[PDB]
Amino acid sequence: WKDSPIIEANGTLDELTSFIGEAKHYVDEEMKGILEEIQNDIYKIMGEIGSKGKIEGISEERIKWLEGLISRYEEMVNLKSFVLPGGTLESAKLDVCRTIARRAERKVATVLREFGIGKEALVYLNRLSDLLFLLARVIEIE
Amino acid sequence: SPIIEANGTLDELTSFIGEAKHYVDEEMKGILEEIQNDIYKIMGEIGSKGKIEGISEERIKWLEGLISRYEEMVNLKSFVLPGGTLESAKLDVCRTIARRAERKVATVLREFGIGKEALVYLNRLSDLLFLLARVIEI
Amino acid sequence: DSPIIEANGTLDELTSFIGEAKHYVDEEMKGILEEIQNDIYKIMGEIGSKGKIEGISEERIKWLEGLISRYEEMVNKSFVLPGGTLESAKLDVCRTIARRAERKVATVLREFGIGKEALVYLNRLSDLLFLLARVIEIEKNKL
Ligand SMILES: [Mg+2]
Ligand SMILES: [Mg+2]
Repeated sequence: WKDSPIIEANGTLDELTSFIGEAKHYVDEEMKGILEEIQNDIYKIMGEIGSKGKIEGISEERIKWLEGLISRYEEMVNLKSFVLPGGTLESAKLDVCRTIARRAERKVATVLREFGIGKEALVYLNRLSDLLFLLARVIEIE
Repeated sequence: SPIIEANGTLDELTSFIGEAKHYVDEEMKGILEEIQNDIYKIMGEIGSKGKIEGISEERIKWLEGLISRYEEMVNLKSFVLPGGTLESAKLDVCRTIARRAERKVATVLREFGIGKEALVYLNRLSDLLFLLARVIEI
Repeated sequence: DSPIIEANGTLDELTSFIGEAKHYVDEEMKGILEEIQNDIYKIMGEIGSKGKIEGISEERIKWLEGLISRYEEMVNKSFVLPGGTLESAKLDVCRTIARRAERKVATVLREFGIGKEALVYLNRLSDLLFLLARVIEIEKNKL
Protein backbone atom coordinates (compact mmCIF):
# COMPACT_ATOMS: atom_id res chain seq x y z
CA TRP A 1 0.00 0.00 0.00
CA LYS A 2 3.02 2.24 0.53
CA ASP A 3 3.55 2.41 -3.23
CA SER A 4 0.13 3.91 -3.93
CA PRO A 5 1.56 7.46 -4.11
CA ILE A 6 3.98 6.15 -6.74
CA ILE A 7 1.41 4.26 -8.83
CA GLU A 8 -1.21 7.01 -8.60
CA ALA A 9 1.29 9.71 -9.49
CA ASN A 10 2.59 7.90 -12.58
CA GLY A 11 -0.91 6.94 -13.65
CA THR A 12 -1.92 10.61 -13.57
CA LEU A 13 1.28 11.74 -15.30
CA ASP A 14 0.57 9.13 -17.98
CA GLU A 15 -2.92 10.61 -18.39
CA LEU A 16 -1.37 14.08 -18.61
CA THR A 17 1.12 13.27 -21.37
CA SER A 18 -1.54 11.33 -23.26
CA PHE A 19 -3.92 14.31 -23.24
CA ILE A 20 -1.06 16.58 -24.27
CA GLY A 21 -0.37 14.02 -26.99
CA GLU A 22 -3.89 14.67 -28.25
CA ALA A 23 -3.81 18.45 -27.87
CA LYS A 24 -0.59 18.91 -29.82
CA HIS A 25 -2.44 18.16 -33.07
CA TYR A 26 -4.52 21.32 -32.59
CA VAL A 27 -1.75 23.91 -32.32
CA ASP A 28 0.84 25.51 -34.58
CA GLU A 29 4.35 24.18 -35.16
CA GLU A 30 5.96 26.25 -32.41
CA MET A 31 3.39 25.21 -29.80
CA LYS A 32 3.55 21.58 -30.88
CA GLY A 33 7.31 21.72 -30.30
CA ILE A 34 6.77 23.15 -26.83
CA LEU A 35 4.19 20.45 -26.02
CA GLU A 36 6.50 17.65 -27.20
CA GLU A 37 9.30 19.00 -25.02
CA ILE A 38 6.82 18.86 -22.15
CA GLN A 39 6.03 15.23 -23.00
CA ASN A 40 9.79 14.64 -22.80
CA ASP A 41 9.90 16.24 -19.36
CA ILE A 42 6.93 14.18 -18.15
CA TYR A 43 8.73 11.08 -19.41
CA LYS A 44 11.71 11.97 -17.20
CA ILE A 45 9.50 12.74 -14.20
CA MET A 46 7.74 9.38 -14.54
CA GLY A 47 11.10 7.66 -14.81
CA GLU A 48 12.21 9.04 -11.47
CA ILE A 49 8.91 8.36 -9.72
CA GLY A 50 8.42 4.90 -11.21
CA SER A 51 11.95 3.85 -10.26
CA LYS A 52 11.58 5.41 -6.81
CA GLY A 53 14.63 7.56 -7.53
CA LYS A 54 16.87 4.91 -9.11
CA ILE A 55 16.47 6.73 -12.44
CA GLU A 56 17.41 10.41 -12.81
CA GLY A 57 14.55 12.90 -13.05
CA ILE A 58 14.25 16.36 -14.60
CA SER A 59 16.82 19.14 -14.37
CA GLU A 60 16.24 22.44 -12.59
CA GLU A 61 16.77 23.99 -16.02
CA ARG A 62 13.48 22.52 -17.19
CA ILE A 63 11.69 24.62 -14.57
CA LYS A 64 13.42 27.78 -15.75
CA TRP A 65 12.48 26.82 -19.30
CA LEU A 66 8.78 26.86 -18.36
CA GLU A 67 9.16 30.12 -16.45
CA GLY A 68 10.73 31.72 -19.50
CA LEU A 69 7.78 30.72 -21.66
CA ILE A 70 5.36 31.89 -18.96
CA SER A 71 6.97 35.35 -18.90
CA ARG A 72 6.82 35.50 -22.68
CA TYR A 73 3.15 34.57 -23.03
CA GLU A 74 2.02 36.50 -19.95
CA GLU A 75 2.86 39.64 -21.95
CA MET A 76 0.36 38.67 -24.66
CA VAL A 77 -2.61 38.06 -22.37
CA ASN A 78 -4.64 40.98 -21.00
CA LEU A 79 -7.68 39.40 -19.33
CA LYS A 80 -6.75 36.36 -17.22
CA SER A 81 -8.89 36.75 -14.09
CA PHE A 82 -12.40 35.94 -15.31
CA VAL A 83 -12.34 33.52 -18.22
CA LEU A 84 -14.31 30.31 -18.75
CA PRO A 85 -12.46 27.31 -20.23
CA GLY A 86 -12.53 26.49 -23.92
CA GLY A 87 -13.05 29.79 -25.71
CA THR A 88 -12.25 27.87 -28.90
CA LEU A 89 -12.13 24.20 -29.85
CA GLU A 90 -8.34 24.40 -29.86
CA SER A 91 -7.96 26.27 -26.55
CA ALA A 92 -10.35 23.81 -24.90
CA LYS A 93 -7.78 21.05 -25.52
CA LEU A 94 -5.17 23.02 -23.59
CA ASP A 95 -7.56 23.79 -20.73
CA VAL A 96 -8.21 20.06 -20.35
CA CYS A 97 -4.45 19.46 -20.16
CA ARG A 98 -4.23 22.30 -17.64
CA THR A 99 -6.64 20.56 -15.27
CA ILE A 100 -4.79 17.24 -15.54
CA ALA A 101 -1.50 18.98 -14.73
CA ARG A 102 -3.02 20.42 -11.57
CA ARG A 103 -4.13 16.94 -10.53
CA ALA A 104 -0.64 15.63 -11.34
CA GLU A 105 0.92 18.32 -9.15
CA ARG A 106 -1.15 17.06 -6.22
CA LYS A 107 -0.27 13.42 -6.75
CA VAL A 108 3.43 14.27 -6.97
CA ALA A 109 3.31 16.45 -3.85
CA THR A 110 2.19 13.31 -2.02
CA VAL A 111 5.09 11.30 -3.44
CA LEU A 112 7.58 13.93 -2.32
CA ARG A 113 5.88 13.85 1.08
CA GLU A 114 6.42 10.12 1.60
CA PHE A 115 9.46 9.33 -0.55
CA GLY A 116 11.37 12.60 -0.67
CA ILE A 117 11.56 12.33 -4.45
CA GLY A 118 10.00 14.52 -7.11
CA LYS A 119 11.18 17.81 -5.61
CA GLU A 120 11.89 19.39 -9.00
CA ALA A 121 8.93 17.56 -10.56
CA LEU A 122 6.50 19.21 -8.15
CA VAL A 123 7.62 22.73 -9.05
CA TYR A 124 7.70 21.84 -12.74
CA LEU A 125 4.08 20.68 -12.65
CA ASN A 126 3.06 23.80 -10.72
CA ARG A 127 4.49 25.99 -13.47
CA LEU A 128 3.16 23.69 -16.20
CA SER A 129 -0.47 24.44 -15.38
CA ASP A 130 0.40 28.16 -15.45
CA LEU A 131 1.83 27.79 -18.95
CA LEU A 132 -1.01 25.64 -20.31
CA PHE A 133 -3.41 28.31 -19.05
CA LEU A 134 -1.54 31.03 -20.95
CA LEU A 135 -1.27 28.92 -24.11
CA ALA A 136 -5.05 28.45 -24.10
CA ARG A 137 -5.60 32.19 -23.71
CA VAL A 138 -3.11 33.01 -26.48
CA ILE A 139 -4.83 30.60 -28.87
CA GLU A 140 -8.10 32.39 -28.14
CA ILE A 141 -6.48 35.76 -28.81
CA GLU A 142 -4.55 34.71 -31.90
CA SER B 1 -8.07 18.37 0.89
CA PRO B 2 -11.77 17.90 0.01
CA ILE B 3 -11.94 21.52 -1.13
CA ILE B 4 -8.93 21.12 -3.43
CA GLU B 5 -10.12 17.84 -4.92
CA ALA B 6 -13.64 19.14 -5.51
CA ASN B 7 -12.58 22.30 -7.33
CA GLY B 8 -10.01 20.34 -9.31
CA THR B 9 -12.72 17.96 -10.51
CA LEU B 10 -15.16 20.81 -11.21
CA ASP B 11 -12.38 22.51 -13.18
CA GLU B 12 -11.99 19.26 -15.13
CA LEU B 13 -15.75 19.18 -15.73
CA THR B 14 -16.10 22.70 -17.10
CA SER B 15 -12.99 22.15 -19.22
CA PHE B 16 -14.42 19.02 -20.83
CA ILE B 17 -17.73 20.83 -21.33
CA GLY B 18 -15.76 23.69 -22.86
CA GLU B 19 -14.43 21.18 -25.37
CA ALA B 20 -17.73 19.41 -26.05
CA LYS B 21 -19.65 22.63 -26.69
CA HIS B 22 -17.84 22.99 -30.02
CA TYR B 23 -19.37 19.76 -31.33
CA VAL B 24 -23.06 20.27 -30.55
CA ASP B 25 -25.75 22.38 -32.21
CA GLU B 26 -26.28 26.06 -31.47
CA GLU B 27 -28.99 25.55 -28.85
CA MET B 28 -26.99 22.95 -26.93
CA LYS B 29 -23.84 25.05 -27.13
CA GLY B 30 -25.68 27.85 -25.34
CA ILE B 31 -26.98 25.47 -22.69
CA LEU B 32 -23.44 24.17 -22.11
CA GLU B 33 -22.07 27.71 -21.80
CA GLU B 34 -24.67 28.50 -19.14
CA ILE B 35 -23.58 25.32 -17.38
CA GLN B 36 -19.98 26.56 -17.42
CA ASN B 37 -21.27 29.75 -15.78
CA ASP B 38 -22.97 27.68 -13.09
CA ILE B 39 -19.85 25.60 -12.49
CA TYR B 40 -17.89 28.84 -12.11
CA LYS B 41 -20.38 29.91 -9.44
CA ILE B 42 -20.03 26.55 -7.69
CA MET B 43 -16.23 26.69 -7.76
CA GLY B 44 -16.36 30.14 -6.21
CA GLU B 45 -18.22 28.92 -3.14
CA ILE B 46 -16.16 25.78 -2.65
CA GLY B 47 -12.85 27.52 -3.35
CA SER B 48 -13.62 30.32 -0.89
CA LYS B 49 -14.81 27.81 1.69
CA GLY B 50 -18.18 29.57 1.75
CA LYS B 51 -17.07 33.21 1.76
CA ILE B 52 -18.31 33.60 -1.82
CA GLU B 53 -21.95 32.99 -2.77
CA GLY B 54 -22.72 29.81 -4.70
CA ILE B 55 -25.49 28.92 -7.15
CA SER B 56 -29.14 29.77 -6.52
CA GLU B 57 -32.10 27.39 -6.43
CA GLU B 58 -33.20 28.88 -9.75
CA ARG B 59 -30.27 27.22 -11.50
CA ILE B 60 -31.40 23.81 -10.30
CA LYS B 61 -34.94 24.54 -11.51
CA TRP B 62 -33.41 25.59 -14.82
CA LEU B 63 -31.79 22.16 -15.27
CA GLU B 64 -34.99 20.44 -14.19
CA GLY B 65 -36.92 22.41 -16.79
CA LEU B 66 -34.53 21.24 -19.50
CA ILE B 67 -34.66 17.68 -18.18
CA SER B 68 -38.45 17.65 -18.40
CA ARG B 69 -38.29 19.00 -21.94
CA TYR B 70 -35.77 16.48 -23.27
CA GLU B 71 -37.28 13.58 -21.31
CA GLU B 72 -40.36 13.61 -23.54
CA MET B 73 -38.07 13.19 -26.57
CA VAL B 74 -36.31 10.04 -25.38
CA ASN B 75 -37.84 6.54 -25.60
CA LEU B 76 -34.82 4.31 -24.98
CA LYS B 77 -32.66 5.09 -21.94
CA SER B 78 -32.25 1.80 -20.10
CA PHE B 79 -29.80 -0.06 -22.35
CA VAL B 80 -27.43 2.24 -24.17
CA LEU B 81 -23.71 2.06 -24.87
CA PRO B 82 -21.99 5.47 -24.75
CA GLY B 83 -20.85 7.24 -27.89
CA GLY B 84 -23.38 6.37 -30.56
CA THR B 85 -22.04 9.46 -32.33
CA LEU B 86 -18.92 11.57 -31.88
CA GLU B 87 -20.89 14.46 -30.38
CA SER B 88 -22.98 12.30 -28.05
CA ALA B 89 -19.76 10.61 -26.90
CA LYS B 90 -18.38 14.01 -25.86
CA LEU B 91 -21.45 14.55 -23.70
CA ASP B 92 -21.27 11.06 -22.21
CA VAL B 93 -17.70 11.87 -21.17
CA CYS B 94 -18.92 15.10 -19.54
CA ARG B 95 -21.68 13.11 -17.87
CA THR B 96 -19.18 10.78 -16.16
CA ILE B 97 -17.03 13.67 -14.96
CA ALA B 98 -20.14 15.38 -13.60
CA ARG B 99 -20.99 12.26 -11.61
CA ARG B 100 -17.48 12.25 -10.16
CA ALA B 101 -17.77 15.96 -9.35
CA GLU B 102 -21.00 15.21 -7.48
CA ARG B 103 -19.19 12.77 -5.18
CA LYS B 104 -16.34 15.19 -4.48
CA VAL B 105 -18.79 17.94 -3.58
CA ALA B 106 -20.69 15.46 -1.42
CA THR B 107 -17.55 15.13 0.70
CA VAL B 108 -17.13 18.89 0.90
CA LEU B 109 -20.70 19.17 2.14
CA ARG B 110 -20.29 16.58 4.88
CA GLU B 111 -16.94 17.93 6.06
CA PHE B 112 -17.51 21.66 5.58
CA GLY B 113 -21.28 21.99 5.49
CA ILE B 114 -21.13 23.95 2.23
CA GLY B 115 -22.35 23.14 -1.26
CA LYS B 116 -25.85 21.83 -0.57
CA GLU B 117 -27.30 23.49 -3.69
CA ALA B 118 -24.22 22.65 -5.77
CA LEU B 119 -24.65 18.97 -4.91
CA VAL B 120 -28.22 18.96 -6.20
CA TYR B 121 -27.21 20.88 -9.31
CA LEU B 122 -24.52 18.33 -10.18
CA ASN B 123 -26.94 15.47 -9.56
CA ARG B 124 -29.37 16.96 -12.08
CA LEU B 125 -26.58 17.98 -14.48
CA SER B 126 -25.57 14.39 -15.16
CA ASP B 127 -29.24 13.55 -15.82
CA LEU B 128 -29.36 16.36 -18.37
CA LEU B 129 -26.09 15.42 -20.06
CA PHE B 130 -27.41 11.86 -20.41
CA LEU B 131 -30.59 13.13 -22.09
CA LEU B 132 -28.72 15.52 -24.39
CA ALA B 133 -26.53 12.65 -25.60
CA ARG B 134 -29.53 10.44 -26.33
CA VAL B 135 -31.31 13.31 -28.10
CA ILE B 136 -28.29 13.82 -30.36
CA GLU B 137 -28.34 10.13 -31.27
CA ILE B 138 -32.08 10.34 -31.96
CA ASP C 1 -20.24 1.10 -1.16
CA SER C 2 -17.59 3.66 -2.15
CA PRO C 3 -15.35 1.09 -3.88
CA ILE C 4 -18.37 -0.09 -5.87
CA ILE C 5 -19.40 3.47 -6.72
CA GLU C 6 -15.83 4.53 -7.54
CA ALA C 7 -15.18 1.50 -9.73
CA ASN C 8 -18.34 1.83 -11.81
CA GLY C 9 -17.85 5.57 -12.21
CA THR C 10 -14.36 5.01 -13.61
CA LEU C 11 -15.57 2.14 -15.80
CA ASP C 12 -18.30 4.45 -17.09
CA GLU C 13 -15.62 7.05 -17.86
CA LEU C 14 -13.62 4.34 -19.61
CA THR C 15 -16.40 3.18 -21.93
CA SER C 16 -17.36 6.81 -22.60
CA PHE C 17 -13.82 7.70 -23.72
CA ILE C 18 -13.71 4.52 -25.81
CA GLY C 19 -17.05 5.55 -27.32
CA GLU C 20 -15.46 8.83 -28.36
CA ALA C 21 -12.26 7.26 -29.67
CA LYS C 22 -14.04 4.69 -31.84
CA HIS C 23 -15.04 7.41 -34.28
CA TYR C 24 -11.36 8.00 -35.10
CA VAL C 25 -10.21 4.50 -36.04
CA ASP C 26 -10.78 2.22 -39.03
CA GLU C 27 -13.70 -0.20 -39.28
CA GLU C 28 -11.85 -3.19 -37.87
CA MET C 29 -10.65 -1.31 -34.80
CA LYS C 30 -14.05 0.32 -34.34
CA GLY C 31 -15.58 -3.15 -34.08
CA ILE C 32 -12.98 -4.19 -31.53
CA LEU C 33 -13.67 -1.09 -29.41
CA GLU C 34 -17.43 -1.67 -29.51
CA GLU C 35 -16.90 -5.26 -28.31
CA ILE C 36 -14.82 -3.81 -25.49
CA GLN C 37 -17.71 -1.47 -24.62
CA ASN C 38 -19.93 -4.55 -24.37
CA ASP C 39 -17.42 -6.19 -22.05
CA ILE C 40 -17.24 -3.10 -19.85
CA TYR C 41 -21.06 -3.09 -19.73
CA LYS C 42 -20.91 -6.66 -18.38
CA ILE C 43 -18.22 -5.77 -15.84
CA MET C 44 -20.27 -2.81 -14.60
CA GLY C 45 -23.33 -5.01 -14.21
CA GLU C 46 -21.51 -7.41 -11.91
CA ILE C 47 -19.93 -4.66 -9.83
CA GLY C 48 -23.05 -2.47 -9.71
CA SER C 49 -25.17 -5.38 -8.50
CA LYS C 50 -22.49 -6.53 -6.06
CA GLY C 51 -22.46 -9.93 -7.72
CA LYS C 52 -26.20 -10.49 -8.28
CA ILE C 53 -25.74 -10.01 -12.03
CA GLU C 54 -23.31 -12.34 -13.80
CA GLY C 55 -20.08 -10.76 -15.05
CA ILE C 56 -17.78 -11.47 -18.00
CA SER C 57 -16.73 -14.98 -18.92
CA GLU C 58 -13.12 -16.18 -19.06
CA GLU C 59 -13.62 -16.31 -22.83
CA ARG C 60 -13.55 -12.51 -23.02
CA ILE C 61 -10.08 -12.43 -21.48
CA LYS C 62 -8.98 -15.08 -23.99
CA TRP C 63 -10.43 -12.82 -26.68
CA LEU C 64 -8.19 -9.93 -25.59
CA GLU C 65 -5.11 -12.15 -25.34
CA GLY C 66 -5.75 -13.33 -28.89
CA LEU C 67 -5.78 -9.76 -30.19
CA ILE C 68 -2.74 -8.95 -28.08
CA SER C 69 -0.80 -11.89 -29.52
CA ARG C 70 -1.85 -10.78 -32.99
CA TYR C 71 -0.68 -7.18 -32.68
CA GLU C 72 2.44 -8.25 -30.76
CA GLU C 73 3.69 -9.50 -34.14
CA MET C 74 3.29 -6.04 -35.68
CA VAL C 75 4.83 -3.92 -32.93
CA ASN C 76 8.58 -3.86 -32.30
CA LYS C 77 7.16 -0.55 -27.86
CA SER C 78 9.72 1.35 -25.80
CA PHE C 79 10.86 4.97 -26.02
CA VAL C 80 7.73 6.27 -27.73
CA LEU C 81 5.91 9.49 -26.76
CA PRO C 82 2.08 9.33 -26.66
CA GLY C 83 -0.07 10.55 -29.51
CA GLY C 84 2.16 10.21 -32.54
CA THR C 85 -1.07 10.83 -34.45
CA LEU C 86 -4.41 12.25 -33.33
CA GLU C 87 -5.94 8.80 -33.68
CA SER C 88 -3.29 7.02 -31.61
CA ALA C 89 -3.50 9.80 -29.00
CA LYS C 90 -7.19 8.98 -28.47
CA LEU C 91 -6.25 5.36 -27.80
CA ASP C 92 -3.42 6.35 -25.46
CA VAL C 93 -5.95 8.37 -23.50
CA CYS C 94 -8.24 5.33 -23.23
CA ARG C 95 -5.25 3.23 -22.19
CA THR C 96 -4.58 5.47 -19.17
CA ILE C 97 -8.24 5.44 -18.16
CA ALA C 98 -8.23 1.64 -18.41
CA ARG C 99 -5.26 1.50 -16.04
CA ARG C 100 -7.14 3.64 -13.53
CA ALA C 101 -10.16 1.34 -13.87
CA GLU C 102 -7.93 -1.66 -13.20
CA ARG C 103 -6.90 -0.12 -9.87
CA LYS C 104 -10.50 0.67 -8.93
CA VAL C 105 -11.59 -2.89 -9.63
CA ALA C 106 -8.65 -4.30 -7.66
CA THR C 107 -10.08 -2.51 -4.61
CA VAL C 108 -13.52 -3.99 -5.27
CA LEU C 109 -12.10 -7.51 -5.57
CA ARG C 110 -10.22 -6.92 -2.32
CA GLU C 111 -13.10 -5.53 -0.27
CA PHE C 112 -15.99 -7.45 -1.85
CA GLY C 113 -14.55 -10.55 -3.50
CA ILE C 114 -16.12 -9.79 -6.87
CA GLY C 115 -14.60 -8.81 -10.20
CA LYS C 116 -11.85 -11.42 -10.40
CA GLU C 117 -12.20 -11.94 -14.16
CA ALA C 118 -12.86 -8.21 -14.62
CA LEU C 119 -9.54 -7.30 -13.00
CA VAL C 120 -7.59 -9.51 -15.39
CA TYR C 121 -9.59 -8.24 -18.37
CA LEU C 122 -8.84 -4.62 -17.48
CA ASN C 123 -5.17 -5.43 -16.92
CA ARG C 124 -4.93 -6.88 -20.42
CA LEU C 125 -7.15 -4.21 -21.96
CA SER C 126 -4.55 -1.50 -21.37
CA ASP C 127 -1.94 -3.72 -23.06
CA LEU C 128 -4.18 -4.02 -26.12
CA LEU C 129 -4.95 -0.30 -26.27
CA PHE C 130 -1.21 0.40 -26.16
CA LEU C 131 -0.63 -1.95 -29.11
CA LEU C 132 -3.54 -0.49 -31.09
CA ALA C 133 -2.04 2.98 -30.64
CA ARG C 134 1.39 1.81 -31.78
CA VAL C 135 -0.06 -0.04 -34.79
CA ILE C 136 -1.86 3.10 -35.96
CA GLU C 137 1.45 4.97 -35.83
CA ILE C 138 3.42 2.21 -37.53
CA GLU C 139 0.93 1.94 -40.39
CA LYS C 140 0.96 5.72 -40.80
CA ASN C 141 4.76 5.83 -40.92
CA LYS C 142 4.91 3.22 -43.68
CA LEU C 143 2.83 5.44 -45.93
MG1 LIG D 1 -0.12 28.51 -10.68
MG1 LIG E 1 -29.96 11.09 -11.40
